[PDB]
Amino acid sequence: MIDLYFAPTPNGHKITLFLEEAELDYRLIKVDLGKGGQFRPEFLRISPNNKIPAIVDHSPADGGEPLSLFESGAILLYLAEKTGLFLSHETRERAATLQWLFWQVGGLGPMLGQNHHFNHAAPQTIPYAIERYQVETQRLYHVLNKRLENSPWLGGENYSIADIACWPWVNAWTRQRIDLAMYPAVKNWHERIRSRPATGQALL
Amino acid sequence: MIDLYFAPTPNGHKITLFLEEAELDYRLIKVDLGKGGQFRPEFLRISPNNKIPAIVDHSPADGGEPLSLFESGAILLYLAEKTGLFLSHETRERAATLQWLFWQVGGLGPMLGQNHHFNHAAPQTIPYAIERYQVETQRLYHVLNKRLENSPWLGGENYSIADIACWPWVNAWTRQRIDLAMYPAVKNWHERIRSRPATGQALL
Ligand SMILES: N[C@@H](CCC(=O)N[C@@H](CSSC[C@H](NC(=O)CC[C@H](N)C(=O)O)C(=O)NCC(=O)O)C(=O)NCC(=O)O)C(=O)O
Ligand SMILES: N[C@@H](CCC(=O)N[C@@H](CSSC[C@H](NC(=O)CC[C@H](N)C(=O)O)C(=O)NCC(=O)O)C(=O)NCC(=O)O)C(=O)O
Repeated sequence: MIDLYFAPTPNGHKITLFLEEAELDYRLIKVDLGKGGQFRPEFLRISPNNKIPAIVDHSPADGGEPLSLFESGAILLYLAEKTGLFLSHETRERAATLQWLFWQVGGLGPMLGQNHHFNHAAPQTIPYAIERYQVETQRLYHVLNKRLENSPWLGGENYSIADIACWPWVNAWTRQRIDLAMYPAVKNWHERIRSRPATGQALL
Repeated sequence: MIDLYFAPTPNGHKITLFLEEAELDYRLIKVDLGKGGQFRPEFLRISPNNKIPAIVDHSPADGGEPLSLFESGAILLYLAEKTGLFLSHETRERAATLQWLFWQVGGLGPMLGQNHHFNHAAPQTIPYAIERYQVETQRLYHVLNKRLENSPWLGGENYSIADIACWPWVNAWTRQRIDLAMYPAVKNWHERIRSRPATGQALL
């Protein structure tokens, strides 16, 4: 049993995707981010960076006490290692997978997040910053599409944690002033993953 | 032999640190970022996201053709896996290490980078954005210090790729309008890693 500390967000949805895909037992423990749930001391012990997602794995493979982890990327990696699923053990495909996973974590998510912030959250309008993060979103979707033109999935021939990590951010394209049709390979990969049974399950 | 595609930056320095620490043969292939080196087509084949660092590993453990990787985090992980060094194989320490590695890649580096951008690069002064990234830098150094108060290294008792990934960003504190003395645990960890022989070697 995995407890997932969760708010309905792209980053939270990365973990429900994986959990449904891997067929792992879990429950959702809602964290209320508008009401400062993420600063509750006993959450900060689970997740010191004050963010969701975080998990508590009640059955760690060493059979010890529960294990807490934060950071969507490290949760996906830890769960891919634990299950043997959605991350290859072959050196080249594994490396390519990890590369795009770190790419999503360092680039896609931080930059689209700044985009969501300046366009849908900031008190006052900051044209330099809106332009700066809009151009970067486009570059990021161009990088994403470039790869998906050459490979069916980001790591090679198999669906992996790299695709799982990006999908919920692409799925918020409507909030990013992105026309998904400008990136046909992204558009197809997006619909392909939308129609996977586990994604369906996570979206209920 | 590892070729490292490199510019003198925090992100580039993560890889020289590791390489010196692991005692791996490598050469530096300078990429000129002010002159658009990162858009040269044969670099973009190595590193499609148009960034350094990237490596070409000429002796991959499978004995195949050279293997290219981009993203500092995936390079460190790939090299830690390949060498068996600076990332634990014990489940809990490994997970804690990876957590802080992803934390650096998703938070520390993107946010300090935005900080360096608005304070030392942007054409015009954007007070909302300068304030936004300055507060976030402080929060990030507070998270970093909080951890280093409770553990000697970010992953547990051993120096690891989590520390290697953060160190060059902390080492640019003078560019961030950060008083390192406000974060004593960070200050000590910083000097401790400055004085390691391999860091010394990488700084020549
Ligand atoms: N690197 C972490 C990021 C986790 C994260 O961003 N969590 C958010 C909710 S996801 S929803 C997306 C999230 N935005 C936000 O959290 C909005 C509030 C924020 N402080 C702001 O002003 O931008 C974002 O932009 N993320 C960028 C990224 O994924 O790298 C959170 O718990 N926030 C609590 C808080 O901020 O107090 C991961 O992958 O787990
Ligand atoms: N996530 C990647 C980031 C790699 C990266 O940022 N590389 C930089 C040089 S490191 S030096 C630090 C880097 N800044 C820059 O590259 C400055 C130029 C930039 N386009 C801007 O306007 O901010 C930065 O802020 N990084 C944030 C982070 O680490 O997440 C690069 O090659 N830039 C070429 C280009 O931009 O065309 C990784 O970990 O490898």
